[PDB]
Amino acid sequence: MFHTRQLLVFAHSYALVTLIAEHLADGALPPQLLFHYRNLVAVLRLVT
Amino acid sequence: DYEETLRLFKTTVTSPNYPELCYLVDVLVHGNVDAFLLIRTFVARCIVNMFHTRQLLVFAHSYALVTLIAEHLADGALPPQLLFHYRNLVAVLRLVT
Repeated sequence: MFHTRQLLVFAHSYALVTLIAEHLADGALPPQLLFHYRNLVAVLRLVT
Repeated sequence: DYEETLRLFKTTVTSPNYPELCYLVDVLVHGNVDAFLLIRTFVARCIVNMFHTRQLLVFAHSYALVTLIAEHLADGALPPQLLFHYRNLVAVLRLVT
């Protein structure tokens, strides 16, 4: 979906974003797509 | 100007996916030069693989490994970009002192 529609998917839920950041980080995704979810987590920590 | 190396240092150190193998190799080398030299090629392969598939430096958590990589891993088999990040780390250590 990032390559065809140009959007990061599963963003609508906290659980999918957090699980993608945590468990899809040992490979699996290209680094940029991973970094987007890690950045969403970092935004939440920043707000804290 | 060492702020790009320090941005990569920040991302590496604060990243939650930092590989567990680095702590093991850190405790297994514990500052020995000859231990690092015996593990040398393994270390370079880990650095390249984690820079390209993750996006973070490797062994940057520990002073000993950073210094050993800066000094002994400067022949080659490590691309000059990674090597210069490690050089800039030791140069920041030298600047502060």
